[PDB]
Amino acid sequence: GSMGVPICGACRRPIEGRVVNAMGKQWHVEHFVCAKCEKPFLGHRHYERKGLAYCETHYNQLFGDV
Ligand SMILES: [Zn+2]
Ligand SMILES: [Zn+2]
Repeated sequence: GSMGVPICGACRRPIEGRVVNAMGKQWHVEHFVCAKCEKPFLGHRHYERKGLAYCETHYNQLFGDV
């Protein structure tokens, strides 16, 4: 009877549908958002920076590998 459920690092709640593995954790596909505007990537692409998510523009606005 070992555990068997991811937990959204956003609300620390047991996820149960589609999980997002980021920050070396798990996030509700609905709570995984940019770390600057909070825009969830339900079905979009996200960007990571310093260990934090960022939209395509905020990530870049924040850095953009440049
Ligand atoms: Zn969550
Ligand atoms: Zn953003």
